[PDB]
Amino acid sequence: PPVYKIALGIEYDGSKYYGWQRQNEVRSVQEKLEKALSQVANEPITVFCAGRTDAGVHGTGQVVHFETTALRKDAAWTLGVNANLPGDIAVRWVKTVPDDFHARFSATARRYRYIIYNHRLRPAVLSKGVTHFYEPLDAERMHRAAQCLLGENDFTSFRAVTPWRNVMHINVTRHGPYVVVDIKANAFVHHMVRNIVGSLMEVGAHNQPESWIAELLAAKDRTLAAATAKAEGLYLVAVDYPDRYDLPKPPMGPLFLAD
Amino acid sequence: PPVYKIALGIEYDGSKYYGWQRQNEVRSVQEKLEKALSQVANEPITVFCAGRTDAGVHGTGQVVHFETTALRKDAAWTLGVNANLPGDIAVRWVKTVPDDFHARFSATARRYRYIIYNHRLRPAVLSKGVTHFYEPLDAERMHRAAQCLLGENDFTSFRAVTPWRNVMHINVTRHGPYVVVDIKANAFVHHMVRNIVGSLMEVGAHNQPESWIAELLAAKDRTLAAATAKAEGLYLVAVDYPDRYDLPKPPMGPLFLAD
RNA sequence: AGGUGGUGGAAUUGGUAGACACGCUACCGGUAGUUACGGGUUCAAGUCCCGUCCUC
RNA sequence: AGGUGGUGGAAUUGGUAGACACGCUACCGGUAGUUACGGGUUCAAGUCCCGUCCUC
Ligand SMILES: [K+]
Ligand SMILES: [K+]
Ligand SMILES: [K+]
Ligand SMILES: [K+]
Repeated sequence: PPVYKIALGIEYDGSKYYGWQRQNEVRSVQEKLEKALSQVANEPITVFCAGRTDAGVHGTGQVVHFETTALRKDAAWTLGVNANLPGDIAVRWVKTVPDDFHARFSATARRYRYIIYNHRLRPAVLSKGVTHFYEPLDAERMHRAAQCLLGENDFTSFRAVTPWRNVMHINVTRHGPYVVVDIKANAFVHHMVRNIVGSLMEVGAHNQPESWIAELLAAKDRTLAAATAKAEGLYLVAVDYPDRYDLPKPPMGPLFLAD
Repeated sequence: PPVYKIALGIEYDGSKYYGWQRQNEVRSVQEKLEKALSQVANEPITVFCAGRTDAGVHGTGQVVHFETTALRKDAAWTLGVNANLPGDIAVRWVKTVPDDFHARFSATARRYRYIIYNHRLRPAVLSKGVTHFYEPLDAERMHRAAQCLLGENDFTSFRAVTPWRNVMHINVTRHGPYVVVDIKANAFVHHMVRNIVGSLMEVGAHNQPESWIAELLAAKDRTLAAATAKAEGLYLVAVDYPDRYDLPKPPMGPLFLAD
């Protein structure tokens, strides 16, 4: 028998499942995906995702892979799949990927995106999927201050307690009344991202200094900075890989929000 | 007793209710809004909305009004309300509006917005709320051809069978992989909007002539043009009013999608 | 000057209260389990008045 | 050349089938109610093969 390895770019609005990973009781993405996906090969399939993203967390670039003895025409895998998939999980693309690949492992670096309302007045354009902030923010600052964590420092101050991850780019802008964050750090420590935002969103609305970003970073402490950033607003928009593999990689959303 | 009239800009993701208007059995916006809203004055309230928008139809500018003998500090009306409101209905603003006002009636002209995916691959960034199209579209055209219904003609060709409504602006663009439509016609005939899109979306993917827009318009027939446009993708982003009244009017979404 | 779940610690500074972190018991990363009292005003009270009983 | 709910009329041209329109019975704008047959291949068949029985 020939086992075929193929990773696929899946896309999923969180909001309603309890995160990625399984565990007999409730319901997860993987659960959903695993099942459907495997139903289409009669050989019970198990997926290997590249970012065990948890509850109320969205993805639009999450990519997974797996092996099988079954064979398709790139269709069951694309069109097929999300057909047996609940309208909040989709496939985006597929690729006959070389055995030496790994999703979690071949991975080289990630990129998340944080969204936020600001009207002072909870949105209705779907709750779960944005988190809105009250008191008025300041982009110029948000981004202004954050832009220095790219150094590389001890993020031990943002790990919910190797605290040496490498940041490549920060970026905090206000496309509309929303403010949008994005980062492409080599790797990530627990939440972080999230504890970053809070501890950055704080600076946004003032209440804290502009320079303060460098304080707690250097300070090197979690039990100092701002509260972890809600949840319903994270967007894993794509994980970076090597070009040997050559994945298909399209617009990372989460919506019009251009790459 | 002094009855107070006040209209308020409400915002609502459709998707899950069965439209605006009530009727003992199921569940509607108005139902939701009516209730909550009225709970906050102990005088059973009835709303008067300015666009009885139906099932799976979104609003982000829908505005309603009503009268009451109760009195507030602009808070129960804003913050209060959507607190007693399900996360898919929000208030956006309120205004102590002059008795001579009317929501449906004082209205002068409307503006809808249509969204669409195009990946060939159903999105997961919430279904209900977008409708995605298969075969690849053409904005340059979409908008190119539509731009002539602003004349005013017999739309009797788009009324699901006075078929003389006045169009002020059409507009069909591709902010991202989405294509986005918007129109500000004085008034509207049954669906229309919707039957327009289909009969315009057709031109988008070809299958029909570029000039064809003027054909059926002049043709003056419904049982000729393309199928009515899905549903889960309409966005009543604001209704235009007179400046005597002076409403507060903020960004019309539906998201970052800038005014 | 105040008092919130097994603690710390918050509440668009009248609005689904317990966010966010944290601790031990289970159980195949989860899910379960282990607003001081009495009134009052208001459409609503952790937050506002009258009180009893606490507290550095 | 084909055959789909009370009809017309479609199905990312193997994928939750009945979209979109339309007709009469109720009932305080709604909600209810009034894939030709037998097999086969495939993980899946309105759509693909073998068939019976229809059809301009
Ligand atoms: K206040
Ligand atoms: K045991
Ligand atoms: K095909
Ligand atoms: K009767």
